[PDB]
Amino acid sequence: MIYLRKANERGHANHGWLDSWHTFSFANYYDPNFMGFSALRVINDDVIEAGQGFGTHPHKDMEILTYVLEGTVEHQDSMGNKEQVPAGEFQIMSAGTGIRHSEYNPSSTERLHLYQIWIMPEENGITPRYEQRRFDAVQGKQLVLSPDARDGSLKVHQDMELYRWALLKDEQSVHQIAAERRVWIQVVKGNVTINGVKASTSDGLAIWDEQAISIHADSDSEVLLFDLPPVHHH
Repeated sequence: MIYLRKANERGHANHGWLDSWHTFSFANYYDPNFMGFSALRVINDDVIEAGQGFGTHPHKDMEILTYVLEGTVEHQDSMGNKEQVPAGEFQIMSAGTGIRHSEYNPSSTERLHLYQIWIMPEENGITPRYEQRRFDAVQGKQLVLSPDARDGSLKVHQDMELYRWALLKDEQSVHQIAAERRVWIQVVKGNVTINGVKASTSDGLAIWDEQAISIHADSDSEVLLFDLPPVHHH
């Protein structure tokens, strides 16, 4: 089973200050097939105007991950947590029992482009936490999130692993995967072929009932590989 979630068929809302593409049903947007893939519930491709952002709002039981692609984002939460995340970096927050936060573009002249990812925690009512990490760039398979925070990855309260995979043109690799585990691949940029399916910038791929993920880069690319726990008519 392999399904392509085309970039142009994503939900879309443009409020001027924010332009967002939704991979899965979000708020008032509903997609009968893409309701949420395993523990992966939200993937919003957001572009925010200089000086704008999301005012303070509450969250409960949910792991919120942010990946900045361009510009800078300023985080503030119902705590003392203040932080600026530049392009290329990640940040993660566990809403746990409850929490409020805001995110805005501190630049007074440059836009902000980021991915807002929501992961359902396998454990509910945990304690609120905020972490940020600066990984050292390097063309390879880098671990970003892990249940145990192994190999320099950030901890995530869910039986899932997230990799940032940078591939040069004509490069190729493989990722095992056992049991009834599922995989979501989001192409941040570039053109790749995965298990016989071509995908380009902003495309997503749902895969399951497979034991190996074969990836070939048709051009320099970068993908996020979500290795999700076992569990729509694609």
